[PDB]
Amino acid sequence: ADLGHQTLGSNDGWGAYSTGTTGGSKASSSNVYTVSNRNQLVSALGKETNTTPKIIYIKGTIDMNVDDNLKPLGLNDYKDPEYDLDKYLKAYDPSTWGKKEPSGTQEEARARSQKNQKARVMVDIPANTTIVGSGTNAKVVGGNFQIKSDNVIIRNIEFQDAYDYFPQWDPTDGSSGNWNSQYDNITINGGTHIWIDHCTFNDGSRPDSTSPKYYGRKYQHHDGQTDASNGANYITMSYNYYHDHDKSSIFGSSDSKTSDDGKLKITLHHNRYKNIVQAAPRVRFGQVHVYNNYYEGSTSSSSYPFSYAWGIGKSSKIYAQNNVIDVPGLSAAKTISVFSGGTALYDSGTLLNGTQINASAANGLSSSVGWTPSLHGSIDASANVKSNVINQAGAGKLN
Ligand SMILES: O=C(O)[C@H]1O[C@H](O[C@@H]2[C@H](O)[C@@H](O)[C@@H](O[C@@H]3[C@H](O)[C@@H](O)[C@@H](O[C@@H]4[C@H](O)[C@@H](O)[C@@H](O[C@@H]5[C@H](O)[C@@H](O)[C@@H](O)O[C@@H]5C(=O)O)O[C@@H]4C(=O)O)O[C@@H]3C(=O)O)O[C@@H]2C(=O)O)[C@H](O)[C@@H](O)[C@H]1O
Ligand SMILES: [Ca+2]
Ligand SMILES: [Ca+2]
Ligand SMILES: [Ca+2]
Repeated sequence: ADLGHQTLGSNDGWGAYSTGTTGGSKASSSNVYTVSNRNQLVSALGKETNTTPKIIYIKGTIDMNVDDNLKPLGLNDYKDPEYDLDKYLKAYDPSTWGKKEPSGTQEEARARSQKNQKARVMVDIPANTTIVGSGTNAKVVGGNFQIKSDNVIIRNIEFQDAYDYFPQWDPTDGSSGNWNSQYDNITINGGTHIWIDHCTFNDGSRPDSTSPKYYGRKYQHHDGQTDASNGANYITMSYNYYHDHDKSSIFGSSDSKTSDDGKLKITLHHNRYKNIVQAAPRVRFGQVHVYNNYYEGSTSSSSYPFSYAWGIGKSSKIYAQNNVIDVPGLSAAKTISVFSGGTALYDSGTLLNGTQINASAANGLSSSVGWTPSLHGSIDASANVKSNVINQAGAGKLN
């Protein structure tokens, strides 16, 4: 079968659980589409009631920041008439405004401006859908795919620059505040039975290094690459190339969403993470199998300096096997970041800078997470992970 008609293997990670992940493999002939712009993509997907099996082939580059006639849209196109960047900044400057939450005219106009862009860039994927890139050059630019449904396959696409024109100031976000944006490349919002495979996620032409600092903080236009939230469950992400990006993969969005417990069952294998700052993945609550991934970066880099790989968040149950980390000067302990509520981590075969380490013991964590994965393919020796992943991960490695 071609990539359009293939299904996730019956042993291939948490996505193969119960009914599994077939996407739109069983689609009838009038439910197979080829799309090369925003209009065609949106016609193809249709609405949430469009649940028959379907296959969607992406041909070339699809820019999501366009109008109904496909003309490029920008800041002034989305801008609420009452929004102004100068006046937003004057309004909420810590010096005069303090640490209270931004409110009043500018923030309200910013929130309306954001919903204007959102309406173009953000798109829901209906149940029983396969979306695959044709050839080696399928791209989605500015786009944020959202999956709230069941049974979706996404393969062989380069996702670039999920860029928010209206970042929000949060003075209470960390010790000196932060700017936060809304668009991921893919948001799995209560979505189930999902396979994301042979995709590439990057920040395109607008990396964070082209953004100014306001209030001494990076004016952050980006959010996640592949985030999972609100009871997302039964997901495999395999052979993806994540590079040149700050916050990659946040699984479980809130310490309060105790309902995520027993959910966020996600399998990450054979993914490349180059020049990613943090959260690869950051986990709350979930049984996440992380194996045969390769991480590479620099703590002293000028655009995307390495902070951590695995986030041990509240009640997280990460089971890590034979992952390879290449960050010069990094200690065994600093491969991960431990958050309150985080007490446990299984890891075996972890290689840091060519040396075998125990990341869990290095951090004083419990070595058992109360589960062992049964659904997985072959496990590479740590000694072959770097080669296998570099050669195989990302868009345009198949076609
Ligand atoms: O309005 C809607 O349409 C949506 O509403 C619901 O959504 C909200 C929100 O709108 C979504 O963007 C998303 O956001 C998540 C968090 O609420 C948000 O704070 C953020 O979080 C991460 C991380 O979880 C958090 O701890 C923190 O990180 C610190 C620090 O800020 C960083 O700078 C760094 O030092 O790391 C730290 C750390 O790791 O702890 O901020 C992080 C960040 O991304 O900046 O982003 C989350 C996310 O993107 O998923 O979901 C929210 C939610 O309530 O679930 C609704 O759920 C949704 O369906 C829409 O309708
Ligand atoms: Ca934040
Ligand atoms: Ca976020
Ligand atoms: Ca997100």
